Amino acid sequence: TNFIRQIIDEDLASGKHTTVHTRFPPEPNGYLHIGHAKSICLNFGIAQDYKGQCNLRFDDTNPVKEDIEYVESIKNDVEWLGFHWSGNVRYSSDYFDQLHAYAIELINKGLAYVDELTPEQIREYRGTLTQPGKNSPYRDRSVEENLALFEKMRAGGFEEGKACLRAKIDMASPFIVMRDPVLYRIKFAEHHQTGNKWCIYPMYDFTHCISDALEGITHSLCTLEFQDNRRLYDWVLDNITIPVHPRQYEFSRLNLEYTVMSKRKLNLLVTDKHVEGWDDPRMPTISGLRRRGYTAASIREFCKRIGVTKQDNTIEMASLESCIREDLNENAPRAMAVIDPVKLVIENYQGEGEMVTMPNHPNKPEMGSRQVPFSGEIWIDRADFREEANKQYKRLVLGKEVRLRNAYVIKAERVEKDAEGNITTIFCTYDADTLGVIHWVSAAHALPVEIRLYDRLFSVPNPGAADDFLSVINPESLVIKQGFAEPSLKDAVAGKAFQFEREGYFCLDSRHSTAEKPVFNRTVGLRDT
RNA sequence: GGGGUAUCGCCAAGCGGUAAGGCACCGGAUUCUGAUUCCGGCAGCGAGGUUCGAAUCCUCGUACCCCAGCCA
Ligand SMILES: NC(=O)CC[C@H](N)C(=O)NS(=O)(=O)OC[C@H]1O[C@@H](n2cnc3c(N)ncnc32)[C@H](O)[C@@H]1O
Repeated sequence: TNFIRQIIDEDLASGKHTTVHTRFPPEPNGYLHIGHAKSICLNFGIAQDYKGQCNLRFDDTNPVKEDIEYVESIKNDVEWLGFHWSGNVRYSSDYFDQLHAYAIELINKGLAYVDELTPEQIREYRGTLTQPGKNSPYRDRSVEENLALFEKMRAGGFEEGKACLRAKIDMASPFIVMRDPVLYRIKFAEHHQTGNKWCIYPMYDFTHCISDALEGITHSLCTLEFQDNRRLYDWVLDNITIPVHPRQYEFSRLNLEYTVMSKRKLNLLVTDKHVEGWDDPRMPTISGLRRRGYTAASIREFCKRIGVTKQDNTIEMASLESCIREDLNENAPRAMAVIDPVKLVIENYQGEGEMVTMPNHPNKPEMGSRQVPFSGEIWIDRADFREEANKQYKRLVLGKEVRLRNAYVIKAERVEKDAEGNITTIFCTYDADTLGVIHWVSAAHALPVEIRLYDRLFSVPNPGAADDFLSVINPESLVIKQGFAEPSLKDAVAGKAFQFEREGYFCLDSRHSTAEKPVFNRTVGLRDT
C-alpha cells in the first residue's frame, strides 16, 4: 500500500470507479531500464491486485526518434519481468485519426488554430518563467481559415516547421504549458506503424490524455515532470466530446547511484560504443540486468522495497544488490571456480585423482550432491596464498594448513618464484583421513573458463549531474579474468546462475560463450568484510 | 514566476495520540563458503502560533526538484 493505492481504495469505496484500469506508456525510443520496472510494477501490480486491467501502449507520436526494434524489446522485458497486458498492445498511432478529428473539434469550437510563428518566433512570444506570453497575430483566424489551413498542413502544403496547430488557451498563464501549447506539427518522416500515411504528428500532451480516455484508463500514473502537464491533460479532455476523464497521479522516479538512467544517456553509451550494447551487462536496462543475471523477482522485489512516493530519491546499489543476493543465496547451487590461479602441487599425493563429493547447496541438502574430480596438481586463487599474514587471515600461510573445499586439509611447506618474483607453484602435503577453508579446481580436470568481473559503470555516485557523464565511466566496470572451473560447469545452460563458492553468483554470459570458451558473468559478488 | 518535496547514511511508515520495517552498518553465536543464519547494538528544515498533546494542523521563511522542445 502506497498513496496511489490509497487513492485507489478511496476511489473504490466512494464508487467513483468500479474497476481500476491502468497503463504503461513507454515511447519506443530505447530499451526499458530498471526505472521502468518501477513504473512497470506500479501499473501492472495495482491492476492485478485489484482485478483490473493494465495495457501496454507505445506513445509513438514522434516518428523521427522511435524505431521498431524497441517495441519488440519493450514488449519482451515486460513479459520477462513477469507481467501480461490487457488485450492487445495499443499504440498511440492507433488513435491517429481519432486525434485528428479531435483537433478539428477544438478548431471548430475555436479553441485551436494554425499558428505560423517560426519555431524561433513561437518561443519569443511565449514569454518566460516570470514574464507572460504574447498572443500571436495568427491566433484569431476564423474557424473557416483554421480548418482550411490545418487540412493543408495535414495535406503537406507546408514544409516542416512552417506551420503548427495550436490550442487557444491563455498566453499569460503561469503554467508555461497552457501558453497555447502546440497540438500538431509537420514532420515528413515515415512512421514505424503508419508508414507515410501521416505528415503531421500530434503532440504528447494532446495524444496522451485522449488515448487514456479512449482507452478507459482510471488512473494515468506518471512521474513528477508531468505534474504541470496535468493542467493541459485536463484542458484537452475538458474541451472535447469524450465520455470519461481519467484522473492523473504522479510519483517519484527511480534514481540509482553510480548510473545514469535516461533513455538518452543510456542511448549515448550505446551509440558511441562505450558499452557492448543496450543489454551490455553493466547497464541499468532490464535487458542488461537480465544478461547480468538478475532474476525478474529480484527486480520485482527491489521495486516492492522502495515504495512509490512523491519524494525525490536515489537508491544505493546495495539495495538492488541485496535483492539478487537474497534470491540467489537461496536458489543457486554452489560450484567451484578459481578466478586468479597459481598452481598448487601436493607432492604427497600419489595417483591420478579420485572423486570428492560436494553439495549443490550446503544449507539445503534438498538439492542433492555432485561428484567432482580431486587431485594433487590442483589450482587455487592466488589471494588464498600468503607466505606472511596476520592472525585474521584464514587462508593459506607458508607454514599452516587450509581445509580444501569439500576435500582435504593440505599444508603449504614450500613455494617457488620467477623473474619478477611472483610464484608459479605452491608445493604442499595433504593429510590422509581428514574428511581456514578455501576453494579450488583440479588443474587436470579443469575447465578453462573466461570470467567477466563487473563493477558499477560510473566512477561517481551521481554521474548524471556530472559535466560529461562519459568522462566519469569506471575503466574497471569490466575486468576479464581467465580462470579454471570444475568440470560440472561444462553443462551450464545459459540461464541458471550458479554460486562460485566464496566468490559470487555467476551466470553464463549469453552474448559471448562458446562450446570451448564458456563465459561466466559475475552477477553480484558476496558480502565480504 | 508556477508546480512540487523537506522523518535515520539510503529508501520508507505514521494522516493529532505520544516516531514501523528495508537496506547500509557495528557487536556476539554458529558455518568446510570471511557467505549464508543468527540474536544484540544507532533518528522528523527553521522559527512562531494552534492542542491536553501535532512528524502529521495553521503561518512565516528556508532548501532542493521540475517548467520557457513544432521531445515525451
Ligand atoms: N504520462 C506519462 O507517463 C509520460 C509518458 C511518456 N510517454 C514517457 O515518459 N516516455 S518514457 O518512455 O521515457 O517512459 C515511459 C513511462 O515509463 C515510466 N518511466 C519513465 N522514466 C522513468 C524513470 N526514470 N523511472 C521510473 N519510471 C520511469 C513512466 O511511467 C513513463 O511514463
